[PDB]
Amino acid sequence: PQVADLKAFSKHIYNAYLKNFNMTKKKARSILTGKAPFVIHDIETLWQAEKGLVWKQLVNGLPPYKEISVHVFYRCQCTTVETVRELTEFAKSIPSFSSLFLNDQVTLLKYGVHEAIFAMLASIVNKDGLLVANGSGFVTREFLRSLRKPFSDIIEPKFEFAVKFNALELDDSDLALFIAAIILCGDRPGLMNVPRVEAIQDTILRALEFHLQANHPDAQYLFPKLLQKMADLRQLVTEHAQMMQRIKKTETETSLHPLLQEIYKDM
Ligand SMILES: O=C(O)CCCCCOc1ccccc1CN(C(=O)c1ccc(-c2ccccc2)cc1)C1CC1
Ligand SMILES: CCCCCCCO[C@@H]1O[C@H](CO)[C@@H](O)[C@H](O)[C@H]1O
Ligand SMILES: CCCCCCCO[C@@H]1O[C@H](CO)[C@@H](O)[C@H](O)[C@H]1O
Repeated sequence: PQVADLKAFSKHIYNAYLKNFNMTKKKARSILTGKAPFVIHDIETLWQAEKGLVWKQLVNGLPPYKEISVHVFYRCQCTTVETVRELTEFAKSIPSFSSLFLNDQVTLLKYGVHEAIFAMLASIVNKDGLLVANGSGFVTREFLRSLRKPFSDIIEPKFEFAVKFNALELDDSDLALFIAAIILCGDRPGLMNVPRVEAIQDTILRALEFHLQANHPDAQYLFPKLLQKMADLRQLVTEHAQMMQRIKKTETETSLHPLLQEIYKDM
């Protein structure tokens, strides 16, 4: 009965995921393996791509131009905000989330979206770079390394996490549950109805446990491995937030999007 009810639960969350995210891991890995994106690996190809690739965010809508490293940061920032939007619609497509009072919904999103973003980011990452512009471009890890501090520093740790997370070989059906577990997290500060969020979280984690038994029958220790990845993401986001505070302090000409400011306001 428990195993049965949780199967239906997991399907409803997978459907919310397919409905709301712009790219699946299945799509992204098929592009990344060739089963072609324009490669951005230096200033000239960055320029050609801004001339020749279709970006969700028209380049004129980015903040005013400053320099190459900041331009790259602005595109990272636009994508981050776009993914907050998708995560919000994903969360709202989950009935037990939509039943929480709107203020707790905000609290969960505030402290959860970056963790979820960096987990999902892995889907479009390999050891050599990552997909951009809805898969029509590929930016190399080496080029991102070449940007000036503090912008190269805030990027490289995400690759390190991603290459390790991708070795677990989750598919989209696993990720939908994993992400749901990250957002529906009863530990976040200032939650109003904690026992309710704890109850939902535990349901998701039991559903995820059974899902991996069925979907990855020969993978050992995969559930506890993923719990530890949830702990790892928390530390990745702590470090991210600290790097953002230094960018705010030392790079005063760099615009920071007000929604992300609201997230960092008191972490
Ligand atoms: O959190 C904030 O306050 C926003 C600030 C985040 C800053 C750190 O963003 C990073 C870091 C590591 C890996 C990926 C991202 C950003 N990102 C992206 O999808 C992304 C988008 C565009 C590019 C790009 C690079 C060169 C040329 C053209 C485009 C690269 C990456 C994932 C959403 C998270
Ligand atoms: C059900 C809709 C009506 C909700 C009204 C309650 C709003 O409370 C506010 O929730 C915010 C988190 O979202 C906190 O940042 C604020 O400190 C808090 O004051
Ligand atoms: C769009 C979903 C993600 C939203 C993330 C941003 C949340 O910001 C918070 O909004 C609250 C009022 O709602 C304020 O009380 C807090 O001061 C502020 O930190």
